[PDB]
Amino acid sequence: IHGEYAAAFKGKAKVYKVTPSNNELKLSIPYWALTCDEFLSVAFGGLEGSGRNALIDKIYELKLQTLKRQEYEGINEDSLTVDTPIPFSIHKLWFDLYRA
Amino acid sequence: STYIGTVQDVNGANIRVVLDGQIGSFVRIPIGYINLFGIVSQVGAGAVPDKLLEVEPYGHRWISVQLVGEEGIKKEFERGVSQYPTIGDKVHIVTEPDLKKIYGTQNKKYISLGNIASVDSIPALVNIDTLVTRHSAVLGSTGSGKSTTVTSILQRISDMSQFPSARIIVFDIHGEYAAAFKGKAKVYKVTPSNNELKLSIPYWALTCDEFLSVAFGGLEGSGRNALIDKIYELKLQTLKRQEYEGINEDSLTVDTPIPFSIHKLWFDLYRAEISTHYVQGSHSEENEASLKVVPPIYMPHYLSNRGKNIRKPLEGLASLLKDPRYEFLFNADDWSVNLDGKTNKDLDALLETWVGSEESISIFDLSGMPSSILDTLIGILIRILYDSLFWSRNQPEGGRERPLLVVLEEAHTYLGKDSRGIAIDGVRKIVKEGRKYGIGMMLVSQRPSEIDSTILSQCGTLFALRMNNSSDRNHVLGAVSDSFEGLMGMLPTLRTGEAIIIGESVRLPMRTIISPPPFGRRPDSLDPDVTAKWSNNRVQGDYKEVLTLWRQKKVRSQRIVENIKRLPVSNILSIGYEADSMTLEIEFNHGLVYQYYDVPETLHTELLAAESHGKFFNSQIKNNYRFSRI
Ligand SMILES: Nc1ncnc2c1ncn2[C@@H]1O[C@H](COP(=O)(O)OP(=O)(O)OP(O)(O)=S)[C@@H](O)[C@H]1O
Repeated sequence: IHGEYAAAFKGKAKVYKVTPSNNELKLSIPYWALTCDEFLSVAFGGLEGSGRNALIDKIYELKLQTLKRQEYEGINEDSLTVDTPIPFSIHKLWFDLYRA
Repeated sequence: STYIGTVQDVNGANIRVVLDGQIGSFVRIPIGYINLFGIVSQVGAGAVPDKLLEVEPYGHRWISVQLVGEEGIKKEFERGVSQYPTIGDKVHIVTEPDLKKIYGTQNKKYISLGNIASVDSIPALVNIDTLVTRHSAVLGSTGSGKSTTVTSILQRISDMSQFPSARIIVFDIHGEYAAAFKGKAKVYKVTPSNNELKLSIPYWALTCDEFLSVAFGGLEGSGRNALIDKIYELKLQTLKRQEYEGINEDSLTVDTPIPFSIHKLWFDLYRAEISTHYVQGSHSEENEASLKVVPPIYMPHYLSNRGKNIRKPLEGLASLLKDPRYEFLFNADDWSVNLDGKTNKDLDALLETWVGSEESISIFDLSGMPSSILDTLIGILIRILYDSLFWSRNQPEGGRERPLLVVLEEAHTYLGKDSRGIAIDGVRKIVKEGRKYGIGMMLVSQRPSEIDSTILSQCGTLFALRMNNSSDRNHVLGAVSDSFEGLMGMLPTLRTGEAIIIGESVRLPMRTIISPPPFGRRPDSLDPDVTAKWSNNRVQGDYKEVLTLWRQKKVRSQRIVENIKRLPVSNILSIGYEADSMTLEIEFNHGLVYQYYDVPETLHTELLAAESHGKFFNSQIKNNYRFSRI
């Protein structure tokens, strides 16, 4: 967490971080690679009422819309649960829900 | 004639002797006709009396006599002494005949398990009825005998010639005991194998509380009562449709095991929570606008008025029915409950499989079990058996005419002084009341300090292996019914394997070396070997599959071969091969079966003619082809 090991391994490590460098890649944690409970906690800081209830309905819709629109082997409309890491657009979620 | 010293000053109990022998060794003191044996744990260095030391602080040749028992009139050796040693008595070393007779017995009830340290020729006899009635436990350091001793006990006690109708059960979390009993024991696991059944616990074999304590986390609202209400009609509805003997509507209790389909409840319960209502205020299901879980879509919101704030558990429960890790519970293959609630069988077969099998041992390896709900399940397994034997004590298959012996692995994580689970309450109940129902108890744990103080004390006999930490020793040393200052000062230095047996299951507490079981019959756990599995050179892994398995929640690839035959031959046992798909099947010891893919059969012929198995297989197959082990 202090980022004090990258100096030890000159060319034996693959150091990831926030600020990209000449040869050190940038740590990337795809936001759609998260389970439903964790995603709500990281972004919204914790919803309890209808908002927590409503968002999941929106997440379910989008991950359904992507599946009908693209092929993922094995997953169907019955085998799909909200925490299957299938990509969806956060921008569409915020924009549509907020615009409406 | 190793004369050491003779008594010269008797002051009631703290005798004194003037002089002219292992620590845990008895002593011989003949008095006229009766021989006195006991543990003189104080001799020499610590035995020198502080009072007289000022005269000669340079020697330690004093012994204080306080016996354990006396030899009868040519009959036997029994605890207590009718007289105490006096002036003129001389102490010798005990002899082999004395050891034979002191530990010897004419009673067939006892059983020989281990051997004494002095001369292994002596067999260590231990009661079997006390062992199964007065309860017991095994303690020791993580590097001590522990699991190697318990297997020896169960293997000796489970001998068919002497006990053709033994009946015991074992709980293992690492699955480390199956290998010791290759084909002598019924071993059930979650991930089934070729010769292993499914360790299945029908969820409807639970009381309302236990069921509410696994799939809901302890709902504490008005909605909680509704589930108890909701299950009641479902369990009531099944009673009307299918007739069961002995129970009617009047005496129905929500905690009685009557079959019900958990599928129906959620589909009915959740559906009534969200749905469009054609007529405002109409809660009937006919105003809304089954084989598969897929719920039909509905128009946007009115909302059904028959619902509550249990929306989160409902969506929480549905998830628990999806993942295959719980398939042992909610999708019991034969005990799968249909839509109408009628199952294929009843629990009698389940009990028959668990305990009614002709084999003595029953093993439930829980390694693959999720660790979050392990404790809850343990309480479930103890509870069900008791009510099976408590209501069948008079019947000829109960615990009175066929006593049980439940064995628990690493109990100390479930007998916490402040534990609030179901295992401790279930275990405590057996200890208090299982006595007269023929239900024993053996506990295994590497850290008794966490075990509840009350629960540990009532244990009959304790097998005390080596203990290093000073916290556990004192805790055990305080819960010993018949303990000796000569035998318990040695606990933290016992060599591996050997244990100490103390309690009411033996005439005397003795330090025995439990006999190791035959090689090839030992408790083994097949954990990955990093040193061997990292030493091999790199391979271009194909991570595209690792994602599909993770997404699909499966563990088997689509590229597996099932109907390939095998023929018997480092220690290669069996091998297959197929030119149709160039798939090679290989089998080694311990049931390990790989399948190396994309392999020409030219090597197959070479391997058969190589006649150099073990040293030649690794030459061109170990790290040269893609394999998906099975
Ligand atoms: N009678 C014995 N003679 C020689 N070695 C023994 C004997 N008993 C045990 N051992 C050795 O010491 C090891 C102790 O480890 P285990 O037998 O696996 O027991 P444990 O690990 O303490 O208990 P768990 O339930 O597996 S954590 C054994 O694997 C043996 O190598």
